[PDB]
Amino acid sequence: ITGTSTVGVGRGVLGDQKNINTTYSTYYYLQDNTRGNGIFTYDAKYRTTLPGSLWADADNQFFASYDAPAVDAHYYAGVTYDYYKNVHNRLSYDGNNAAIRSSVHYSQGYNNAFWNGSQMVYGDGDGQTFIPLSGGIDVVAHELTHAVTDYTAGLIYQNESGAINEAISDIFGTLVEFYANKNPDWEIGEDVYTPGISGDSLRSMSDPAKYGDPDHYSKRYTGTQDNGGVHINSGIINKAAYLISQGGTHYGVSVVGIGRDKLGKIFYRALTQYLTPTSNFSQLRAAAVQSATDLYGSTSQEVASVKQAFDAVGVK
Ligand SMILES: [Ca+2]
Ligand SMILES: [Ca+2]
Ligand SMILES: [Ca+2]
Ligand SMILES: [Ca+2]
Ligand SMILES: [Zn+2]
Repeated sequence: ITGTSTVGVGRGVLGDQKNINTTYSTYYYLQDNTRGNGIFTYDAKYRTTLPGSLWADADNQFFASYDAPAVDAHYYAGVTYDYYKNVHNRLSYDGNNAAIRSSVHYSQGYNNAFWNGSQMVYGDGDGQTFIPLSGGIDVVAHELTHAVTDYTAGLIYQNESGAINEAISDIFGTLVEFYANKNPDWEIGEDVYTPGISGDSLRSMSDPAKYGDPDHYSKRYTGTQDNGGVHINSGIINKAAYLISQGGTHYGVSVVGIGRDKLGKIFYRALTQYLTPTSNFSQLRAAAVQSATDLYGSTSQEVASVKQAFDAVGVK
């Protein structure tokens, strides 16, 4: 909407106060004009028709319980935009400052979030498995990263390419979480998963097997559930990424860690220059090795560590 840029204040899903960029024209709308061609947050009003209505508020204060998922979807989309721009020189998901749209309060008791081809969509959860999913910065960045993938490598959402697609979203979700630097970790969704259980998460990158996800290619799922296991086999790539960054010895194979920033550079380059819609795990290894070679040189520690990490998870 046409209006003037304003700054509202509210509380997110976890009860934390934050400022949000809004737009005033009769109402205050969740429309942030400070980033690209805008970040827009919508109310789906417990229904499934998308996007719903652009979020309107009378007073620019967002402290109602109903407001909390919108506050976080809007704010964390901004953080994710900043990460891609500041760290990777990428302007929004398409590289040309496409408007970023999110809807919250999608459906009833909805234990998921997704990119629908055009926008992000967040359930409120059922209060048992999830609380509103936009409360997790890693979740928001995971979803926006699906848009980045779709505009770049275009990894098909099934089997190995789909597991890479998933891992890319978990990797960048985590890197954005570290970028914001509030309780960062290598777990996925911990802030919004199972409010009645402390210390758990939906997935772990550092130890995927703690939730039954494979941490080695020999343990990959080959059935048809979950689009051929895209949220399961992602553990193999998540583990490799964790090892590249943090190091470790895994099934007897030692990896020298090179840190988060270099992990991000290597995987961003692989995603945007080398991966294709049909890339499999072996092709990801080759793309990561080539990316590290481009950035750091063939004889570099970074290249050696990429090879060690893929060796450790059984991907040649
Ligand atoms: Ca208000
Ligand atoms: Ca965390
Ligand atoms: Ca996390
Ligand atoms: Ca929990
Ligand atoms: Zn995903």
